[PDB]
Amino acid sequence: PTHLSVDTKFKTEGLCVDIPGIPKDMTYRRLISMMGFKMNYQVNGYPNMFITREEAIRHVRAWIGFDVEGCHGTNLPLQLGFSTGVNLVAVPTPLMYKGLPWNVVRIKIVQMLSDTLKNLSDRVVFVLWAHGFELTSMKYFVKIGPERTCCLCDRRATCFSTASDTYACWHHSIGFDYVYNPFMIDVQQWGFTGNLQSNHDLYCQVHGNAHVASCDAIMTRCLAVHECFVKRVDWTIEYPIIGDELKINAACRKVQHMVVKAALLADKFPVLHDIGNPKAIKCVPQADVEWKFYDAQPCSDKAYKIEELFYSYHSDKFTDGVCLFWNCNVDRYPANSIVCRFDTRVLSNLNLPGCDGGSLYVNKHAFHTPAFDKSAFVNLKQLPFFYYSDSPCESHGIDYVPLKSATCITRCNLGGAVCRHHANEYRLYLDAYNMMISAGFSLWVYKQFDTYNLWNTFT
Ligand SMILES: [Zn+2]
Ligand SMILES: [Zn+2]
Ligand SMILES: [Zn+2]
Repeated sequence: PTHLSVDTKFKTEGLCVDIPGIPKDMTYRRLISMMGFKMNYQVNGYPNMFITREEAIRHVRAWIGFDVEGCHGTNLPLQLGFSTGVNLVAVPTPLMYKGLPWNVVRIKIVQMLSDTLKNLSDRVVFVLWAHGFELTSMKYFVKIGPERTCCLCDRRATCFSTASDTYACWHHSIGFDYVYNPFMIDVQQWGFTGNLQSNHDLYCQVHGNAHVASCDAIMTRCLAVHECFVKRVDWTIEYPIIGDELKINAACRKVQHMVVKAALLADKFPVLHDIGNPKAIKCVPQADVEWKFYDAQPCSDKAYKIEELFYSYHSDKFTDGVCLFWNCNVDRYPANSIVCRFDTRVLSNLNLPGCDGGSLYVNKHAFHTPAFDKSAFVNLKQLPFFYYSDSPCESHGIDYVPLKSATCITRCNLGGAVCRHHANEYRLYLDAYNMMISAGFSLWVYKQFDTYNLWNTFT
C-alpha cells in the first residue's frame, strides 16, 4: 500500500465543464490513457503519474501548483499558471508572457522547474485543482517511461531532450525540452464542497484572485499545504538533508546555551520558565536557577495567545524570574523574556512558501510556522551579538591573526589581550551565530539585558 493503485477510482465531476460527457466511473488507468499517455504494463519504478496524499507529503519540496485556463482545447490559446507566479500562453498555431507555440513553451517549462527545484527535490509534484485543460495539456510538455538516471550524474532523470535523445536531472537539464516522469495530485479528490477560491479563502487572506492561472496555481498549493501541514501535522516524517541543516541545528544549540547562560549570569534570575517543546532539556544544566518546564507543541496555525498559555490560573508567577520562548511563537511576549522566533519571510532552500503569510520550514521535519509579526516583540529589544566564556585561557592541540573585539567577553579581553583559544572559539561562535541568523532565526531579549554586567563574573 505504498503507491497509488492505477485501478483507484477518480471522481470526474470537477472535469465535466472542460470535458463534457466524461464518464462518472473512472480509474487513474483510464484517466492516464485519456490524457494521451501509455503505461505498457511496466514494472520500472513509475507505477502511476498520480500519487497518494502520504507520498505527496513526503515530497512537499517538489510541490508546484499548476493551473490551465482557456484564454479564448486545440482551437484556442491556453494560459499555463504555476505557483512560481509564472503565466505562459501556449498557442496551437504575476509574470505574464505573450502567446507562443508549444515547442518553445515546453523549453521555458523545463528551465523554470529546473531552476526552482534543483536545490529542493529529486522530482516535481504538480498540485492540481483539476478541471480538465491542465490534464489534457500535459501531453504537450511531459514524456513518461521507465525510471532513468541523469546522463551527467547519478540523480534520477527529471527531463528529456528530443535534440540529443538523452535524460537529465534538474541540475543538468539546460537546453532540455520535456519534463520526464513528473508526479501529480488532484486536491479536488480529497472531498471539498464548493470551488477553489471559497475553500482557499477559509484559511488564507494573503493570496488574492486576479483571475489569472498563476493565482489559482498558488491558491491550490496553499490549500494543499493547509490540509497537510496546518490542520494535519506529522512530525514522524523525516526529510532528506539538502543544505546546512546539521550546522544550523548545531548553531541553534550553541547560541541557546550561550544566550541563556549569559542572561542568568548577568541578571541572576531565581526562576526560569521554559515554555515550548515538551521534549526540551535544560540548555544550561550547571546554572543555579529553578528551571520549570511548560509543554507547548510548535503552533502550525495561529501564534499562541499569551493569555491562554499563562492564564486560566505552574509557578503561575511567570512575572517572577525570566521566561524562555525558544521557537515558541506567541502573539505578544512578556517583558521578562528570552526569545528565538523564526522569521517566515527568509529566502532559503529549507523555507517553502506557506498558508496565510506562514512558511513551511523543512529541516529533518516539516514545521508550518505562523507569519512573522514585529508587534509580538514590542516589550523586548533585539539581542545584540556577543561571545561569553569563563573557560581557562589555554590553547591545547588553523593559524592565528590576533583578535580585537569589544564583544569577546573573556578574562583575557578584560586583561587587554584575547588569548588564541578564546580567539578561535569566538570566531567559531560568530560563524555559528551568522549561520542561524541567515537561516531565518531572530533573537529578542528583555530591555534591561546588558553585556556590561558579564565583565564582573570574572574577579
Ligand atoms: Zn545530473
Ligand atoms: Zn493562500
Ligand atoms: Zn582567553
